[PDB]
Amino acid sequence: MKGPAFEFAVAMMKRNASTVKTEYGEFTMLGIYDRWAVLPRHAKPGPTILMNDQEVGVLDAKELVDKDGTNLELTLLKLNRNEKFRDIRGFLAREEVEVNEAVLAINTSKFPNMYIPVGQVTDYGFLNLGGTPTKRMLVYNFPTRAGQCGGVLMSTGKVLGIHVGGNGHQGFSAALLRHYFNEE
Amino acid sequence: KGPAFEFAVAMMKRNASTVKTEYGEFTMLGIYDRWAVLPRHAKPGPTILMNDQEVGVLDAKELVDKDGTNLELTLLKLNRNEKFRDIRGFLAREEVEVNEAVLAINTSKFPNMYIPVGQVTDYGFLNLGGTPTKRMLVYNFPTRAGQCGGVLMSTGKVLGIHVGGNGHQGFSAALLRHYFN
Ligand SMILES: *[C@@H](CC(=O)OCC)[C@H](C[C@@H]1CCNC1=O)NC(=O)[C@@H](CC(=O)[C@@H](NC(=O)c1cc(C)on1)C(C)C)Cc1ccc(F)cc1
Ligand SMILES: *[C@@H](CC(=O)OCC)[C@H](C[C@@H]1CCNC1=O)NC(=O)[C@@H](CC(=O)[C@@H](NC(=O)c1cc(C)on1)C(C)C)Cc1ccc(F)cc1
Ligand SMILES: [Cl-]
Ligand SMILES: [Mg+2]
Ligand SMILES: [Mg+2]
Repeated sequence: MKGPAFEFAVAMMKRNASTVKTEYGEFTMLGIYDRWAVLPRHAKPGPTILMNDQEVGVLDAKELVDKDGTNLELTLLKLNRNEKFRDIRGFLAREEVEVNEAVLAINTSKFPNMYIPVGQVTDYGFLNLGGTPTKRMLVYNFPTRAGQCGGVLMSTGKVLGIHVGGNGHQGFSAALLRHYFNEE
Repeated sequence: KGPAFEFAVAMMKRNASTVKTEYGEFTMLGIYDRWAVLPRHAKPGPTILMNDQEVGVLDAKELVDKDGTNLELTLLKLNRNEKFRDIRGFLAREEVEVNEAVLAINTSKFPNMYIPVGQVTDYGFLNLGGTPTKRMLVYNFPTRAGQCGGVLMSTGKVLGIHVGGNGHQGFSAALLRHYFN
């Protein structure tokens, strides 16, 4: 609900977010640093994506799992483009973030530049999501809709995670942690 | 953009509802007492569905200027016991222009969504949906069906109500203080 959180969110989406289509559907994508970006794992990007209606090559993809192989529901993508993202790694936490007030930001054809005050975010942990055991889920209560996956969950100076699932009035993000961007 | 969003979220929580008529689903802003506003195109009947509940309409006034020109707003007096928080002090005497506005929507398609639409210009006259219409405010963003009744706001100001557009251009009817007496 906070002004500064929305101010932060809008600036973040303007600088680093895009609309991406894969063979599996349309998503919000967040650039992280250099040419590295993130999508929900179920976006299932191939060797070419559509980024703001433009064909972009994918040079590497990394589907994130924990040390025991459990799904984290995020895929990191290295893009064949010459433009670089603003390095936003400093806005990513070392561990799953909780906040009193978060904003979920969506950038797709269905929801072009929409911001939703989702209220409190709780570190929920384990969830069987779409039939897949998944960890490091953040939960929040708002009226969820199809097409919001990839939405960026934020608060002032904080990128918490990426929207990946939900049902009815409950939404879940995969926590977006800083160490995910280290080879190890 | 921050202060505009903060003002907008509080306004919607307190004064906005979702309304269904034969002509679709709308965001509806309550103004004071039992008086609310809808786009004229909503064409409310003697009853409306407000947050999924049947609510009687006691009076409906389709606003026109002194020469009968469409303003694209209908004021409705609702048969409800609850009074709206009085927000008339946030309404200007004339059409407002700002560098940064937020458009706020609350429907089943767009439940509690806020859009940074940037600059708002007093465009004036427009032939909208075939009807000559005045006091149009214009802003540039990717417009969508189901956003009518959306509340256009800036820091400490309610500017207008979304009534139309096409492609990447949206229009609000200016919400002027004198409309409410
Ligand atoms: C986003 C995907 C999308 O629409 O992109 C365009 C192709 C979508 C968002 C949810 C739909 C309804 N509300 C949402 O927030 N995500 C999905 O559809 C994932 C699957 C789910 O969310 C399931 N939900 C649950 O399992 C669930 C469990 C609980 C307690 O709450 N929800 C569906 C039954 C809706 C996609 C997905 C994610 C991860 C996977 F391993 C497989 C599939
Ligand atoms: C909201 C009402 C609704 O029922 O949802 C759509 C079915 C809707 C919003 C616009 C739809 C697309 N973009 C929008 O912002 N409003 C309308 O559909 C009105 C009609 C229009 O907006 C027309 N647009 C124009 O005439 C126009 C002209 C210019 C320069 O830019 N746009 C349509 C061609 C989209 C409803 C309306 C208003 C007044 C009337 F007299 C009749 C109908
Ligand atoms: Cl009545
Ligand atoms: Mg193909
Ligand atoms: Mg400007």
